[PDB]
Amino acid sequence: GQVKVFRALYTFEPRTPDELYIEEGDIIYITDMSDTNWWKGTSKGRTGLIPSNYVAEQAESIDNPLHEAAKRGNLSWLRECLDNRVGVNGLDKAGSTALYWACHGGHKDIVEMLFTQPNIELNQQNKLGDTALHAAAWKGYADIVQLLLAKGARTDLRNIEKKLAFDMATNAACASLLKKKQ
Repeated sequence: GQVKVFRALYTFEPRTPDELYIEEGDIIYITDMSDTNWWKGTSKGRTGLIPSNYVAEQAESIDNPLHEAAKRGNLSWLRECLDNRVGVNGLDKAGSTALYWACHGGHKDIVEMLFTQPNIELNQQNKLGDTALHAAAWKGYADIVQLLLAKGARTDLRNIEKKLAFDMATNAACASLLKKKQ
């Protein structure tokens, strides 16, 4: 089963010892949804049981928690998402990955962190045909471009306007990193 993420809107006090305690605003990671009434989840490092009904009514489904953490420069939450086995290669409504957003925003920590994850897809293209590397070049982040290249990002992929990551760069250091040696 795939992990689903929520935010607690209200507080839940456990009635048994196997039940999970959750405060308003806390983030909940649901790992097992097989039972009708009782879900298994993690919240603030602890693992317990939580009624599907509390989740449906007093909590809030977050569709792309990893993407969201990346966009906002939230290293901690991203780290928490990854520790709770949220998929690194999940695509948002625009076809972008968490890596795409972290590069798009120039967050070196978040980028380097996603790099330590198994199976991280560097070359995913979104609906507009952009890779993470297109975005880092466009936005002029030379260090992110370097890091993408070092990790082996593809430089041959073309977006919907037929433009390479190179054709996106206007910053001189990015342009230089992405042109072919002679």
